[PDB]
Amino acid sequence: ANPLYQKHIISINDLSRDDLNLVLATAAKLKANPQPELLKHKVIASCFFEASTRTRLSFETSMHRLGASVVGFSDSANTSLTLADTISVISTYVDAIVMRHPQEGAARLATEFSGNVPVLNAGDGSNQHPTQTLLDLFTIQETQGRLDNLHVAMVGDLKYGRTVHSLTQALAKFDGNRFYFIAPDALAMPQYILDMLDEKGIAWSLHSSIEEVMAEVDILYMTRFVLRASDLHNAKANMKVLHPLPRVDEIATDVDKTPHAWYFQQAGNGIFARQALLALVLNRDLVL
Amino acid sequence: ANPLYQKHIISINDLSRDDLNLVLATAAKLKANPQPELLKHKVIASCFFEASTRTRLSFETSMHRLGASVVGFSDSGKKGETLADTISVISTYVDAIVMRHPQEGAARLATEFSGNVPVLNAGDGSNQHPTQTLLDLFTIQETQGRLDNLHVAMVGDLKYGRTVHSLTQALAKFDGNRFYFIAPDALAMPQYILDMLDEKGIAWSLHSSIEEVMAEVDILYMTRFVLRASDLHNAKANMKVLHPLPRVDEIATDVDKTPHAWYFQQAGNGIFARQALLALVLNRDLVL
Amino acid sequence: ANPLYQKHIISINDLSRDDLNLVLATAAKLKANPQPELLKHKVIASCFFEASTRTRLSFETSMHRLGASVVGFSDSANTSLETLADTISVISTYVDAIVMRHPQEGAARLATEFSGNVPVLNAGDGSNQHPTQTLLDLFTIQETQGRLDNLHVAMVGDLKYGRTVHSLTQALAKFDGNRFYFIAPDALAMPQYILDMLDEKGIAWSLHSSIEEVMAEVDILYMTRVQKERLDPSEYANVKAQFVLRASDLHNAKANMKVLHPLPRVDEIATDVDKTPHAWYFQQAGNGIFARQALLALVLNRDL
Ligand SMILES: [Ca+2]
Ligand SMILES: [Ca+2]
Repeated sequence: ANPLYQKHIISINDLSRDDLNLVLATAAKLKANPQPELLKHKVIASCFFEASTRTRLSFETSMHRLGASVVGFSDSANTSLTLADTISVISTYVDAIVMRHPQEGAARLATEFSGNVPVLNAGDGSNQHPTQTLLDLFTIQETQGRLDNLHVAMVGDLKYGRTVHSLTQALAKFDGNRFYFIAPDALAMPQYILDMLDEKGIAWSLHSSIEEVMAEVDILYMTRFVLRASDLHNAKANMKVLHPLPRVDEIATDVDKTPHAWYFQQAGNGIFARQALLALVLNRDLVL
Repeated sequence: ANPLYQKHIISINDLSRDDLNLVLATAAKLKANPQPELLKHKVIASCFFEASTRTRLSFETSMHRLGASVVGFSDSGKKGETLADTISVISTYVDAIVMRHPQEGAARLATEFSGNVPVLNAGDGSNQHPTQTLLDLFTIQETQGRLDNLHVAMVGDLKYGRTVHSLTQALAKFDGNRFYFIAPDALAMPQYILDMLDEKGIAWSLHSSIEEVMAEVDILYMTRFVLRASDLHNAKANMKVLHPLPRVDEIATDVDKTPHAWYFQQAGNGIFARQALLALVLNRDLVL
Repeated sequence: ANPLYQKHIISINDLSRDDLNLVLATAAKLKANPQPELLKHKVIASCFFEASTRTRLSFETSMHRLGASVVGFSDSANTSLETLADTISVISTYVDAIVMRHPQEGAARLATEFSGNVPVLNAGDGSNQHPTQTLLDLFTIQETQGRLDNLHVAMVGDLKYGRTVHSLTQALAKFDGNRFYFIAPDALAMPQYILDMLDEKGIAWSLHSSIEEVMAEVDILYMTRVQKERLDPSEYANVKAQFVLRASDLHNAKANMKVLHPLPRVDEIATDVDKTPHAWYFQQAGNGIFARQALLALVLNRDL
């Protein structure tokens, strides 16, 4: 019944504003009221071809919080592993496949072999990572009370930073958002993103420092240009500092103590996002 | 209690028809009518000393489909001395041990130290592999409606291929079967096998191509002679192509599309053959 | 009372006699009547940053025995792991409890600083603390000896690097009038600090050259493996077990005597002992399930 029922979740680009809204709403609903037996008789494959601990643990916890069983591998390194044949087989054992693969396009390729077994992409090479964007959006909505009319600053390697690409694209599905791109000249936000914004009549601008935008942003999204506690003197009371993680020198730990730090809470939201995705995909009926 | 109750399952040869048939009927029961809570209070150890991804995923899923909890390792029992001790310890924890060990003899040894805890061999070296044979037989039974009076063709490396040996051996336990061996001269089916067929009056014959017998075959069991869709033009409506997997080049993808292609379905049957053993070993009587 | 509710379990030093008792009593309870759903609906993280198969399987079985769900890693090499601090900061937002084993000493402690309201249970911290081992050892002694006071306990083997005996000894000393016998290589002797601790408490101890010399007097024979991987190069000679227990040594053993070994064992315990009534190292390992269950239950369940 639900629009996401039995669908593959490969790219954030396949999710419409409505779809995003749907997942986000579900997520909050589940966060409000758990459904420990929602996926009681399901077995889900957690196929981590390339290890990604946080994501895997997040995803598996979500499974368990819905009542599902889990089988899988956390890395291929030590396994006995065509990807195609691998998928055709696993597809005969499980109700859904969550897969993270080292090669971009893998997830998409898997959908051609899973039969009608949904494939949820948990990281495709660098490329696409739908649940990361979802939990990012969820966090913004939650903290911000909305996904429209926000001032959003993205700091770091914007050239290669794909979570930033995906999140920009997703936020751009909403209305009245204003972007600030803070990157070194050599690692700038790609034209293609800029063009897309222009296509939607979305305002964006470039900056050489966070200082420049601090006072105006609601969301400060960091990527590996360094953020220290003192940098927030003039932050907005509602401003939140996000980071898909992990971090490094990029965000000083003295930031962790500030009310702006929200990267761990952000991470904690992957549970609700993942749970929402799983529930909609595997369940016909809605999350009353 | 069923005849397999609390029994070790090391080699299919330990099994008798009353057993295979039991296992087979049970696997069919579960296939139709799942018992999600059959092994609810059991904890099973999944001990893959050497990675066997498909088998382990298959087995754990089986465990879950029955409601058992799972503990274990995917890859690693190098020495008989420490191995015995490992088994000794583990067996104070779980209800059953599912093990795959690369050193032939290892599974039998474990039984010496497991106390009252049943040991199920998931792959002993590159030799004993009871569950593989059971899943093959079940697949044949399931698709052919019987195990007797069948025309079976075995193709590939019939020399160093233990699965074929066992399958042939098992199949020989039934009546009216006729075999076709298609192997390169250097990889021919072993004389001893031939002799046992002889002992029972079972008719067999060697062929240079699949094409020559295609019209007679009920079961086409492939190992590794490239099988292609074109080869099947004259196949019997009921004919199924089987392959224990993995496959490399021996079966062309175009076959995959054909109705005869059953290696994926065969792999899926692994879930039911394995559930059936787990169930028979750990549950007194699963009323059918 | 459950003074253990939501408490971090980092060290045995942190646990009082009442605490120990509470833990052992619960274990006995659980053993008698398991509570297969006591922890249904909890998700526990099994983080073996340092692989430890037997200990890991024990802990996890315990979890399942209570109906909890488990997530985790068997070793850090098969992971993508970023600070431990950030790691715990993240995981603690998903799970109800974190069971951790780590190569560095004080790692578990540090985890407590970042876990928020999530209890951290130490399954091995460098060459430091290993609380549940000590718990299962105590439970084993108490079950077979019917008590934890006024016992004659021998500890044999690598006493220099044997943290489990250092720990077991501290715990035992929390009980009344235990008597210890230390049988170790000249070079892998029990540390001064433990000795000074015993003196302090007026607890008697003595050094021995053999197991035979104490066989007749002991209730518990606690065997250890040489900590090969911790041995200094001026200690390389001490690699081979200096003391081997063989079945023939049991001839004058007290009837109630039990041979324990935290495992795994190298040469120190010959196989012929395994079939004697004195061999109790496998039973001991089995009791790891009850003790681990007990600790989880207390930490995660308000009421006993
Ligand atoms: Ca709006
Ligand atoms: Ca705290």
